[PDB]
This record gives sequence, structure tokens and C-alpha cells, in this order.
Amino acid sequence: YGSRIEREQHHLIESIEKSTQYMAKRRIGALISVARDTGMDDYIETGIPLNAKISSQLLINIFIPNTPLHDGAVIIKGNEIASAASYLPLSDSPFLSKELGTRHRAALGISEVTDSITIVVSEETGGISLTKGGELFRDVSEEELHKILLKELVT
Repeated sequence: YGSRIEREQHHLIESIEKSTQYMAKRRIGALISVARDTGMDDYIETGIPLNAKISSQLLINIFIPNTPLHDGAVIIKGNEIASAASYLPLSDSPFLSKELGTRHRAALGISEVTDSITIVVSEETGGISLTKGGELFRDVSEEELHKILLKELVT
């Protein structure tokens, strides 16, 4: 019961790590929000429902540019990719650097009103960023991404 969950959470982390590394190298923009205690059903409803098993391959295929599923956020809920091409609210923060794009503003926006963990791949730089509780972790290393995902997603 609780042991099966740990396997699922590590698979989720690995799937995020592999897919964002693939997308970062190719400068494919991506926006992946993982729901936690705060429901995100209201934003899942804005996307295209997938209700799919989590995998690095499916995450990569979702974000391929100019495809039906890429234009918005993936939302992960429990052990599923719930929706793709979903809306996330844009932060009104003037503290967010003007160098960062809409993906970053939307990740910051959802992090201000939920406890989700949101991962961004920049299509401009390939840098990977994370938002949590209204804060931005900009351009994190693979080691840093791993430690944060471990701390925040393995419970």
C-alpha cells in the first residue's frame, strides 16, 4: 500500500527528470505541474483529458511544438497525467524577471494559490526552473532538481 506509493513517486521523479533533460537539450518549452494537497481539478478541467500512465516518453511527446497537446501545462494528479494543454493562472508579481516567459509566470501563478510543484523548461535557454509556494528556483542543476523533487514529491 504505502510501499507501492514510494515506487510510484520515484517513477514520477525519474519521468520528470528524464523528460525535462530531453526537452532542455533541444530547447523544447515545457510546463509540468504536480498537484499535492491543494486540488487542481479546476485547472485540469481547462485542458485536454489524458488520464494516462506517467512516463518520460509521454511527457516528451506531449510538449513537441505545434502539436495538439503542447499549448499549455501538463497537470499530474496522483499517479496519472491528468490533462495536457491546461491553463495555469499568471502571477501578477513584478518581481519575476522580464527575461522569463509566460511559462514561468504561469508556474509562479499556480504556486501562489496551491501547494503544487511546477517545473518549467525554457524554450529560450533550455534552463529548468521550479516554482513552489510563490517562489522561483531559476535554472537549477540536475543535482538541485533531483534533491528538490525528492524532498517535495516523496512522502
